[PDB]
Amino acid sequence: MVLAPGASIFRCRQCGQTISRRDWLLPMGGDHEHVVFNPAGMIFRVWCFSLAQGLRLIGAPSGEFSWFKGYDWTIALCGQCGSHLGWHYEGGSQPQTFFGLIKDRLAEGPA
Ligand SMILES: O=C1CC[C@H](N2C(=O)c3ccccc3C2=O)C(=O)N1
Ligand SMILES: [Zn+2]
Repeated sequence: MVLAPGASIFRCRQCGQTISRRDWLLPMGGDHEHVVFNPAGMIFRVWCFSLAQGLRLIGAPSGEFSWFKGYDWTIALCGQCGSHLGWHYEGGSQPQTFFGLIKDRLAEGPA
């Protein structure tokens, strides 16, 4: 508990949409940060969150190339501007669901 925290809320870097909160960071496999690459070779510093808002989840889930064993993913866009912010994971265990958001696509700031 601190007065006037500046590192409280994550917003979409491109538009400001409210997306998540530092309090909702989730240490999957012991770390909230997972460094991964996709089939196109892009490297992502993914932060895992229990909860997020302000996104639009696109399509139906897929297990293909999943970075997290037992989870299927859907692309998560900023619901306001369409920026690709990460993925929603579902279908797994403990937790059943979570979000993996691309750290450098978010801005962190006060509540
Ligand atoms: O857990 C995941 C999320 C989806 C992510 N992914 C991508 O970022 C991607 C880009 C191009 C073609 C196919 C994929 C893909 O499966 C990926 O590689 N693993
Ligand atoms: Zn946005």
